[PDB]
Amino acid sequence: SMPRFVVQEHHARRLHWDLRLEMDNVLKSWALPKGVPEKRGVKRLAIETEDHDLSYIDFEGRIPEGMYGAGEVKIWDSGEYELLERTENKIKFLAKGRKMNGEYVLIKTKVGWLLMKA
Ligand SMILES: [Zn+2]
Repeated sequence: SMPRFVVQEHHARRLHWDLRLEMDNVLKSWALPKGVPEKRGVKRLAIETEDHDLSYIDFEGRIPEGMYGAGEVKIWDSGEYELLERTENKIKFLAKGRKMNGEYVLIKTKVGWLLMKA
């Protein structure tokens, strides 16, 4: 297998959360400066970032200083997910995490991305 996701909490110069989905055989990734929306209605900024390799999904530890992405990475949540809709501008999925669960949607507009919870 079932596709999985991870939300990493990243203590970098700006403390943020990275949402990564196993998708297109890579980790499709977004930085969430204010984290995952925890209830319906909440609209959180999602910043599209570079694909990561699948093996990074279980990573925890310190990215060293002077490297792009420096800081401590921990797993904030993780689980399988079921993809429900996908186009170049919308990704809707059922998350099976311990914190992030139920349906969520990533949307792309001319100003970037947003993450919302059903
Ligand atoms: Zn990060």
